[PDB]
Amino acid sequence: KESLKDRIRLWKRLYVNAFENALNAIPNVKGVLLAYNTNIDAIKYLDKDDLEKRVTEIGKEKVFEIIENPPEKISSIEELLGGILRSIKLGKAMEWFVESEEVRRYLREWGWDELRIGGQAGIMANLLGGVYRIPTIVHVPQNPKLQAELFVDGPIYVPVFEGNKLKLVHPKDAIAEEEELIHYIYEFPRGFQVFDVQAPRENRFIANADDYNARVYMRREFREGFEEITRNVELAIISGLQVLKEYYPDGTTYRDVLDRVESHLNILNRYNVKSHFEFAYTANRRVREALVELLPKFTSVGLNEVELASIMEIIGDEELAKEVLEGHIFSVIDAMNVLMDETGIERIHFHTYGYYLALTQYRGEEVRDALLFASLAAAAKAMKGNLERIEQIRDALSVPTNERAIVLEEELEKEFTEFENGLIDMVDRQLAFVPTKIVASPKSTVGIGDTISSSAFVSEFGMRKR
Ligand SMILES: Nc1ncnc2c1ncn2[C@@H]1O[C@H](COP(=O)(O)O)[C@@H](O)[C@H]1O
Ligand SMILES: OC[C@H]1O[C@H](O)[C@H](O)[C@@H](O)[C@@H]1O
Repeated sequence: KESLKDRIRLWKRLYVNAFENALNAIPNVKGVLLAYNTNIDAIKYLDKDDLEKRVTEIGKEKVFEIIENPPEKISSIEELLGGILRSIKLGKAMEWFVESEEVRRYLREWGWDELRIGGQAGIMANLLGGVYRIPTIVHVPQNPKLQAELFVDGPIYVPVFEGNKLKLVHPKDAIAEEEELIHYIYEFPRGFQVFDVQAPRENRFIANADDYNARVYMRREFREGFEEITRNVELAIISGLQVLKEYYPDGTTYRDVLDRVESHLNILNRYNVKSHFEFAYTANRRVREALVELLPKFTSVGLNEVELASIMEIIGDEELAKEVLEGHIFSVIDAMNVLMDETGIERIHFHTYGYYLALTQYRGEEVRDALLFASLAAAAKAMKGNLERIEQIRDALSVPTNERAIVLEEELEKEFTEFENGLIDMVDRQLAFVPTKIVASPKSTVGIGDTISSSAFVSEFGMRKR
């Protein structure tokens, strides 16, 4: 007989092993490409007193109206503060684009407490190159001194044309007189309260003041030299495409970018580079559909509940979509299988609060251990806010494993086989499952997702190398 306390012990043991497995496998990974979104994250830790004053100055009325009538993008200070309060009320990760110049000035005056690398590729770069020491090539749309220096020391590189020769240099050695792409990040803890609104869960509002990543502008090197860049890596992780709109007022379309991305995938595939897509929520239906059609060209995809559900919705499975959005684990599993049926993709990594899943056409415990590694990395990132040394991830071993997910696994054993803890066989697929490590009082919430997907993908690959 295997009880709950025994199960708690068993996961502690598998967590410890996995961390060791990952450590030994990571040095095998010979290069990762990361694209396309890199920016600056300007982090403010909200203050009740300060926030209230600001709302009050601009007009509390208008601000409170905006909480109920949320715009699509920020065009005034009211809509900014409305967006922030809304984010607090709903305890929700939100991000709105800042079109207004006057607001950008307001954002910069209001300032920040901490400056960190930003964007999905950027955050992943610091982690993979700086913490894991995997040689990393990263797309950086604009590289002024302030941008470049947020990169930690290590094998992090940007491609640069010198003659016909393409060189790989550290970002601090490719500084140009270009734009600061600032994302303003407003973190709040569980129970944060402003006026009569209290936060149910810890989250952040992001006021996105970044005109380049908005349209996915690519550097010369990536447009003209993608092939030479590709010869340098074994892995690629692609993100940032969720921003794309079907139409722009300037007559351009999403197709301009996706045709380009598809060429990249064709090149990646010609070199047998394994690629992972972060399929962030894509508001534009037509674009979401186009992204789904690209999925067969990727090796792997990462997603959460609303992402999985939004995908189910466009292939015409609304019953399943609603159930995924309701958090029903067996519905999540069916959605992953449907997605794999639709696309033939090798790997789907799903993450939510308390547990991860990975569905794969291939087999092995490496899939599970990578989920476990990533779970620790996520926990460590939440504790420390920003990661710097792989040994800091060892600290996450003492964060308790989510007890609800441990119990949930009993349900998985009854429904599916389970040949090993957290490991399920299907006829031509394997399903890995992991109870995660939820940090009660996190230092920051930005970048946790990035840490999850990239950590599982790269450590899995490393561990699977024969
Ligand atoms: N306090 C926390 N501790 C550990 N993991 C977290 C915490 N908050 C969020 N996460 C993880 O980070 C993910 C956020 O990913 P996403 O919502 O896809 O950007 C969640 O799905 C969780 O798995
Ligand atoms: O993953 C966190 C990142 O997600 C999004 O790209 C945000 O716009 C960016 O500010 C943040 O750096």
